[PDB]
Amino acid sequence: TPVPLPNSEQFYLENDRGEPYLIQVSWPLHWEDKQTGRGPLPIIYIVDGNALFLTATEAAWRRAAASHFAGGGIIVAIGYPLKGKLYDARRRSFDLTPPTACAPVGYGGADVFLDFIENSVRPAVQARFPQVSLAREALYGHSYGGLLALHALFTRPQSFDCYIASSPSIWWNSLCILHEAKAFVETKQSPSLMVSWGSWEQHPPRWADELLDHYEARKRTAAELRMADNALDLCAMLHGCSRLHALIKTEYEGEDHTSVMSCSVSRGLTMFFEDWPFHQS
Amino acid sequence: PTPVPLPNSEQFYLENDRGEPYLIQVSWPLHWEDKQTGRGPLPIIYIVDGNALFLTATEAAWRRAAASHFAGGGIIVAIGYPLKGKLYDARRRSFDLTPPTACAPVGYGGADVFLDFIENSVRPAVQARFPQVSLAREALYGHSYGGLLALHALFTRPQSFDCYIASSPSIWWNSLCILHEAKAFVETKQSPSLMVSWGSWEQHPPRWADELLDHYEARKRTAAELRMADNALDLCAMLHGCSRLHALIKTEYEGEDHTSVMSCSVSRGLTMFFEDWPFHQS
Repeated sequence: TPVPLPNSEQFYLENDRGEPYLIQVSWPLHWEDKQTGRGPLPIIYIVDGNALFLTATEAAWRRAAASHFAGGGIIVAIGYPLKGKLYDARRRSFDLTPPTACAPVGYGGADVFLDFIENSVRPAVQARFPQVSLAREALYGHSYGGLLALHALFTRPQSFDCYIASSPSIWWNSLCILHEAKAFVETKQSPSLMVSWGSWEQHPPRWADELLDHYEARKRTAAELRMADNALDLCAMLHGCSRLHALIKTEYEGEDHTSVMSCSVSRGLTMFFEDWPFHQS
Repeated sequence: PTPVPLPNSEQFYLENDRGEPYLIQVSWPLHWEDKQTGRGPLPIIYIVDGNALFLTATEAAWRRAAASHFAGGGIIVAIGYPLKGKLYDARRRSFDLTPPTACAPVGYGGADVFLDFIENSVRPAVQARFPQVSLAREALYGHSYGGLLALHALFTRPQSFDCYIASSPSIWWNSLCILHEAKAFVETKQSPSLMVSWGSWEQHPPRWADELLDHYEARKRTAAELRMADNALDLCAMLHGCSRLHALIKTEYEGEDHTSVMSCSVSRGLTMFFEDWPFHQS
């Protein structure tokens, strides 16, 4: 017998270009149905939805037993029609990267995707919960998704209340995203930003029985991606900025680029659902 | 809109030697066409309070497919209860996860019944669903009372599993009665491994925004009584250097509370068991 998923649903939406998206939604587990939810609730939108929906859903459900639980929120995972894999490399390359003059073909569709989230996904989800009003909205993404979250903050800060950038791919075009950050701070209720990374991303330890050639290759890749220091450079630029209410930065000790996803999505939704508004930075 | 399916997974029901029902949820690597793709040795992790952790363990295992240290993954087995609208069965787990003692209240002390169920019913049942798969090694994961179960299994039946993963173990329970078993374990004469973890906010919780001082002091008092970090550190100290334990990995997760640490500990537990085995001698 297959495993049923309670208090959740999925449906397909097409963007204005006719490209399909899998929208997966879940809500607090104790609810008899969607209509039992009344009043203001927070909502989190998670890009690369197929990779993270289940963990976000279940982590949110685990909060019901926690002392600091406030009522929870709605999880929305924005993904792709997939079988046997968690990512759509072609689709996400366009959807999650900002437009640049030097970007290769199939990149630079972040604003098209952000428009799709605001104009199609958000109303579609709102229509599933007519009694519920949206108290606040968070955008979560990891890697290229984290780059998207930062791009959204710097170019359309009013779009979401909270931006959660897990291990953001600042390396993809550091000149681009850091120029956008510089333009953001130098320009005249502010949103909040959570930035995180794993401590093994830039400084990976050697595995047991790992050959030296293989390890030096991993170390060189890690140095080029520069995950921790690019994130710290960005957070330094944003320090003392009036256009940001709070900036929370977190290095997860002992986590790599993949493993940190469990930590960051769980803490991201938990803090957004239970610790809002954040303390002023 | 439709219900959300879970691919490369299944569930079935088994009952213990007392006729009590259990929900067994199983998942396998996402790229597999189905269960028959797997051949040769695979690691397997058994997760108690299965309803609360199956999806996170499943998806975290699937996320490893993109990681550099991926080595084919393994099988996730969540051992839970027939439940609707909640993740825990407080009454059932109170019996199943606590060890027998003379002064334990009614409804506690059924850990050995449950461990027998896992070894004699769950393990063969899972082995039957993957006939071509050899079980290379087996881990037992549990959180809170589940962590107490994992420690009890190590101390009284160390041969049962290769790895024991005790997430925020309730060592405090019944006047620290697990410490008698730990003492008996070290003093008597391939050794298994132990992973112990806890969140840094468990014993030392920070104050919430808009929380009254009286409410916060009550939380600090409860935290001081449970003594999560120091009881775990006290236990690890007596176990370190023991000949009957191959490795002892201890982890304090900074900024995690008793609930939030579950995401971290289950994810790291399965990942290390699947990818970093054998552990270094500790």
